[PDB]
Amino acid sequence: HPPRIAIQYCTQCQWLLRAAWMAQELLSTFGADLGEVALVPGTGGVFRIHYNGAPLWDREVDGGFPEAKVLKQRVRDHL
Amino acid sequence: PRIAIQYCTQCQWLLRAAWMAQELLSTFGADLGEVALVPGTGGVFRIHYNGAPLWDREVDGGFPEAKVLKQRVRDHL
Amino acid sequence: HPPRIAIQYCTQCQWLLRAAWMAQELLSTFGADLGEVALVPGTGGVFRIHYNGAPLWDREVDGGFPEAKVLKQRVRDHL
Amino acid sequence: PRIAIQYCTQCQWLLRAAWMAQELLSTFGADLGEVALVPGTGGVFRIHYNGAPLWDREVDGGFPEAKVLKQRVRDHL
Repeated sequence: HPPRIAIQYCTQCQWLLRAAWMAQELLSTFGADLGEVALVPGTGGVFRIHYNGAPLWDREVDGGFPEAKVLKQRVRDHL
Repeated sequence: PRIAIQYCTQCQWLLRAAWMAQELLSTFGADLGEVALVPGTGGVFRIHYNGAPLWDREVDGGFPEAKVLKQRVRDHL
Repeated sequence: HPPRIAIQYCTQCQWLLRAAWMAQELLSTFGADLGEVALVPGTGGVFRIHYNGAPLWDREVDGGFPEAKVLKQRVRDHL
Repeated sequence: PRIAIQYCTQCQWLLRAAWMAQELLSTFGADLGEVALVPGTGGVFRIHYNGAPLWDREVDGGFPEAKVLKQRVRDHL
């Protein structure tokens, strides 16, 4: 089963742009190796990325937002 | 409510797929559960609303205008 | 001199997303054959695309917005 | 006010360049004259504000955070 990557972002914070950018960085790099990348509207200060439910990134844990380079490496780890 | 956009990967339709995804999320925001970008094969470009068909290059022909896409989604909320 | 493509869009209409999408479609297709693609904030109902100042597209003339396929062909005409 | 973002074409940095462009235009809107996406060569990623340097991978190191980019632009308005 190809992996489902989910990017949950705070809607009111206007983090849609950065979420959509990262989604494209992953899909342009991994292409069909990924089942999909979902952009999921979320609440206050939220910004999390999961790989089949497994934690990949969370602003609350890693702090701030992921650099494209790091995000790609972390997904590579799981893929 | 899950919106899914399946696009032909080799056709480099990711760009237009992610554009549409943002047009929907920026417009409907949290009224949408999510918008999934789903890599696909040759000439594919489909959009589903909870599994229901909203757009298909083969049926509707071509690609949707942001205005049309928004209206169809709005019609299903 | 590489060509300057300018995309002027109505700011309050929220047409930035479509302008930025088209800019990427052109730069991903023509790459360095283009000097640049500028996103230019504009006023009410405006959406125009120029190629070195020359008209390429204008909502007021062509009506509506350009399909990626058409925009690419029109730029190809000039390039 | 002209903001220019020059990026390495072959590095496929167009995506991050266009992302930043939108972050600036969606934030500052008409206060900006324009944001130009300028194809470049090997490892280049520079951002100028009317010719003045705002960012350079070689100087600042890496790529800017949306928050940092917005602050520097804000500082020059």
